[PDB]
Amino acid sequence: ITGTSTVGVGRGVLGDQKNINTTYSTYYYLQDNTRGDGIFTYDAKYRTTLPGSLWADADNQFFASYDAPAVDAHYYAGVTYDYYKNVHNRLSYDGNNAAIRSSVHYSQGYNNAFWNGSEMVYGDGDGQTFIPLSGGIDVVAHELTHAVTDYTAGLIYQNESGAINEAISDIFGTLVEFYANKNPDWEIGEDVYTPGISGDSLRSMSDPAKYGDPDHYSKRYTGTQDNGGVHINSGIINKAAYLISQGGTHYGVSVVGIGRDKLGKIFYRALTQYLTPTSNFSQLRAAAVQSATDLYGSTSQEVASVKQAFDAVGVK
Ligand SMILES: [Ca+2]
Ligand SMILES: [Ca+2]
Ligand SMILES: [Ca+2]
Ligand SMILES: [Cl-]
Ligand SMILES: [Cl-]
Ligand SMILES: [Cl-]
Ligand SMILES: [Cl-]
Ligand SMILES: [Cl-]
Ligand SMILES: [Cl-]
Ligand SMILES: [Cl-]
Ligand SMILES: [Cl-]
Ligand SMILES: [Zn+2]
Repeated sequence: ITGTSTVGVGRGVLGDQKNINTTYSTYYYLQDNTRGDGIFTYDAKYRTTLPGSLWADADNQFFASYDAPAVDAHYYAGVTYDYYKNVHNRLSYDGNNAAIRSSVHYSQGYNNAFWNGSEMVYGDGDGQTFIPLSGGIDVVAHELTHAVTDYTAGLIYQNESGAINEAISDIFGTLVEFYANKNPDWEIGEDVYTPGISGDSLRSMSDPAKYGDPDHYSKRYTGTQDNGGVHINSGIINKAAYLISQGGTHYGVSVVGIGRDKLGKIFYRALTQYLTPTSNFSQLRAAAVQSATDLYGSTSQEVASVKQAFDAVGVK
């Protein structure tokens, strides 16, 4: 909507207060004009029609329970936009400042979130498995990263290419979480998963096998569930990424960590310059070796650690 740029205040799903960029024209809208062509957050109103209504508010204060998921979808989209722009000089998902749209209150008791090819969509959870899924900066960033992958590598959502697609989303979800720096970790979805159980999460990057995901190529899933296991076999790549950043010895193979920034640079470069729609894990390893060679040189520690991390997870 055409209007003037304002600044509202609200509370997110985890009860924290934050400022949101809004747009005023009779009502105050969840339209952030300060980032690219805009960040727009919508109310799906417990239905499944998308995007639903551009979120409107009478007074620019967003402290109602109903408001909280919209607040976090809006705010965390902004944080993720800032990560891509400040850290990787990428302007929105398409690199040309595309508008970023999100819908909250999607369906009733919907325990999930997704990128639908055009926008982010967030369930409220049923209240036991999940609370509103936009509550998780790692979740928001995971979903927006699917948009980045769409416009870049274009990794097909099935089998190895699909597990790469997933891992990139978990990788950058986590690196966004670290960038925002509120109790960040190498787990996925902890802020919104199982409110009655502490310390669990949906997936683990540091130890995928904690939730039954493989941490070695030998353990890859080859059935048909989950599009050939895209959220399962992502464990192999997430563990490689974790190793590259943090270091560690995994089935006897020792990896010297090179830190998060370098992880991010290497996988961003691979994503945007070397991966293709049909890339497999072996192709990821080479892309990641080339990206590191490009950035740090053939004989660098960074290249050596990329290779160690892929050896450790059984990917040659
Ligand atoms: Ca209000
Ligand atoms: Ca996390
Ligand atoms: Ca929990
Ligand atoms: Cl919050
Ligand atoms: Cl997903
Ligand atoms: Cl934050
Ligand atoms: Cl398990
Ligand atoms: Cl399934
Ligand atoms: Cl650390
Ligand atoms: Cl770092
Ligand atoms: Cl190699
Ligand atoms: Zn995903």
